[PDB]
Amino acid sequence: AKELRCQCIKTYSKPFHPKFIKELRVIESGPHCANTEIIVKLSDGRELCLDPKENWVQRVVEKFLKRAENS
Amino acid sequence: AKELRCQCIKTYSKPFHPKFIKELRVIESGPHCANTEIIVKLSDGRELCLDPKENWVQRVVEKFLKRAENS
Repeated sequence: AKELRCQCIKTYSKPFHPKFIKELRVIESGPHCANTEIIVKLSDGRELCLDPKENWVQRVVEKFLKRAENS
Repeated sequence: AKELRCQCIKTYSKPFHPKFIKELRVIESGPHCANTEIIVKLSDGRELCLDPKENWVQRVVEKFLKRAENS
């Protein structure tokens, strides 16, 4: 109608550990989103949506990279 | 038979600019891969596979994050 359709509207509100993260996803602002949404895939086979607006998200995510890079 | 099946075998060998990157993907070692494979999605609607083994990959990718975060 007049608004966009971001791939993820509601984000997560519970800090956790990359211990349950096997795949990370990131989608920059698009024709459906005027911002940034960091999507992720939990090993349990689930896909959640985090918000960079939270400091703990920048940490648990940075850790995933440090682990995926050290591997 | 005895080897694993990584999601991406052949990587890219041509440094480019995030200017053509709309979505980033990262999969840590799994039951199919004993390493790390940084997958990505070009705006043209294509999915390639980069290798962290290249320094330029760590740069064009770091830029994508700086842009997706600044947005």
